[PDB]
Amino acid sequence: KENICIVFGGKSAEHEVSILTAQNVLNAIDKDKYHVDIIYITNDGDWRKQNNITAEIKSTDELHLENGEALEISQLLKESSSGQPYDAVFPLLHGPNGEDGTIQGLFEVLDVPYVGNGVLSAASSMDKLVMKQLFEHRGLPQLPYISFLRSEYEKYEHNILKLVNDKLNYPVFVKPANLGSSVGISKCNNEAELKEGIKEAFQFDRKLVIEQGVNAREIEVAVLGNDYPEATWPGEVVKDVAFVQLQIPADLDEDVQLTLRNMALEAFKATDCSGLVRADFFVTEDNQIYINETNAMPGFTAFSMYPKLWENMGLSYPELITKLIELAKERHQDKQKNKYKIDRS
Amino acid sequence: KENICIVFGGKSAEHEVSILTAQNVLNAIDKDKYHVDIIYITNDGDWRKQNNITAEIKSTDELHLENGEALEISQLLKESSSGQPYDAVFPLLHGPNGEDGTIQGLFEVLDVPYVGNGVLSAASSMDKLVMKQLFEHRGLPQLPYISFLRSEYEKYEHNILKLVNDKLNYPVFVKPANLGSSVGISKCNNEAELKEGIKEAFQFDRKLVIEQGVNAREIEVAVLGNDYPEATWPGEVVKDVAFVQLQIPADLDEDVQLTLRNMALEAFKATDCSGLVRADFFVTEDNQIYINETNAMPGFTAFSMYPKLWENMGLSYPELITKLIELAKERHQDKQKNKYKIDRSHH
Ligand SMILES: Nc1ncnc2c1ncn2[C@@H]1O[C@H](COP(=O)(O)OP(=O)(O)O)[C@@H](O)[C@H]1O
Ligand SMILES: Nc1ncnc2c1ncn2[C@@H]1O[C@H](COP(=O)(O)OP(=O)(O)O)[C@@H](O)[C@H]1O
Ligand SMILES: [Mg+2]
Repeated sequence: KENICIVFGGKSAEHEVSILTAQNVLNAIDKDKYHVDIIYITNDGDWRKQNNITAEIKSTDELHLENGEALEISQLLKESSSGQPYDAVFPLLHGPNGEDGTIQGLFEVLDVPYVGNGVLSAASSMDKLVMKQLFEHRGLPQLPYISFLRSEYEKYEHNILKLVNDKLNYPVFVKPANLGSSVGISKCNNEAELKEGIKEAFQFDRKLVIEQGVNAREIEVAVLGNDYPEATWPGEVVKDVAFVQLQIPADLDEDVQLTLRNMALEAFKATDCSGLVRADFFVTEDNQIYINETNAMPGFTAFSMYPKLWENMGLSYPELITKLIELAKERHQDKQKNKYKIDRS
Repeated sequence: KENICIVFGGKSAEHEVSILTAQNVLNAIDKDKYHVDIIYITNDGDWRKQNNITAEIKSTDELHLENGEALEISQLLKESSSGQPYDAVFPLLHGPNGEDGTIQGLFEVLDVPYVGNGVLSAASSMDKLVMKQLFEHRGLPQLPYISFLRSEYEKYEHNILKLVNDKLNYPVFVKPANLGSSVGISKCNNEAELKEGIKEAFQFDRKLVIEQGVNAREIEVAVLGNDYPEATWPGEVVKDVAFVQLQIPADLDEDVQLTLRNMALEAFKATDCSGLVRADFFVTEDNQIYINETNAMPGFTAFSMYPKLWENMGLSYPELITKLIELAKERHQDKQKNKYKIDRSHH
């Protein structure tokens, strides 16, 4: 029997999705094969541990949450309540406080084997600009964009707006580079607008992307692997306007589907991901494809896109979960073979 | 008065150099400005805290702590000897177990303010391939190079070897992407030597970079700041054979030295550094410039290049230290000041 720990919660108000996912994930683990502990991270940033989940979880009362063992962050986060080192820890708490990448650093320092993206790829995909430079270098098509720091806008305001207006068709989107799923995003149909959208954006962040806008369907691909990743067929959110229901496989040409699969595999490598990523694309009417973002820790509930896409290929939710754990162990072991092989030269 | 923590050691090859640097920093720090605590981390993850340093440490063996404050990592970083949170934690230690950016991660999670680069920047400057992609997008000159993963190498050996000849000129250097200033590196004068190098490196790493060897000088620039960084004049690492000794300022003509100062500033932004970076360049006898690498946590001894290049601009070692601490404060306060603003607006 193996030992697992699910870390969840977080400082965010994406807190409650984090609890739901924890629930789904716990109930899809075969307790006859896995010893599971969980750690909950409060809004205020405290860590609470509950030991040895063995029953099914029918609701949130059954989670102790804030009233677990007040846990000091320590060597012990490596130790399971069976008495044994954790074979894998599963962080289900999106892009924490500071940034994604941070908690993965905590685990690396503590030498705890964890599921998913490591530091570079989790950090790089929380940063919209770096992410875009890596996809460009990998050759992936993307909408036209411009970026700059606050300090650069403070002394080249005329130049920057000329650049926008010259290489970019309104409407454009202003996006803070370092926040996910959030604030400072504004549609700008003209320079007056643009100018205040940037002003708006810079109350929250030091770094912006300005992006040319399109009408597209949003299409998504799940990938799973370490060195030999595999990609799903794509799926989409079922709608008639780009201005919850899901279509898997997405309604698209056979070839557009292959292309998107391959792009997703290339996007995975561009960021040097481990475990998983979800690659999200914009696909226009005449099938022009643009990569929008990769997502290092995507929605992972029972009905989340990322799980449903693997269901399309006969990998059920529990098997997905087991597979992510084996990929976590594989990865931790190759690191230790290298950390050792290194030290002996 | 302000509360500071020096955290030094590691599990690393450079463990003693980390101790040496701790002594350097502890002695230049004005104990009439800062209360100072120290966290020793041995090559066993045996974190040890010692409070309130107010003495001018003579040997580097004083820094081999026999014991820590009993508490766990979390208690040791969230409170200073004085009881309030730290103004600034100064990591003088690489960050072992999957290398740099990790200990920063730790500090972010405990919400502790710290000196030097962030997660993304410390991680990027350790991945030579990602670093190189950011320098390229930014417009900086680089030596011809080819990168690939182990799996690409097992699928397509031939075609890559072909490319190496089609693009590079021997001798080439084979470099692992993710190991630090470490082995697995090699010059390779021919395809048989390249073949072995691929092999040697793949034992330590799953991703490599092959780069055109050059003949050039080793020329380094020191950068300091957050959003409004400044760069020093260059210095040269002086050696009759590349396979210690500094000339500050470097014997280079003026526009060249002007070009490198600005190139350092661009390198700092390509990787989105904070606090400091040391930009390393290759300059040919023909005054041809290529950036080799940036270094997020350069040597920081009293004799090291980075500190010395600041000395040349009139910023002494104690001031330099005081300045990295203030930068670490501004950057923490800035983050937190954005956090509250984000929380505030409810559309
Ligand atoms: N260039 C664009 N064209 C059309 N819609 C966009 C564009 N950029 C962003 N959006 C819309 O805003 C949403 C958020 O942008 P995205 O880049 O996905 O950032 P995040 O999802 O990290 O907040 C997207 O789902 C998309 O519909
Ligand atoms: N392409 C090259 N041509 C000539 N010399 C090189 C080349 N690449 C590396 N070297 C030498 O090897 C040394 C170490 O490698 P470097 O690229 O600086 O990374 P690191 O210090 O992380 O090992 C350098 O000090 C440099 O002088
Ligand atoms: Mg070097």
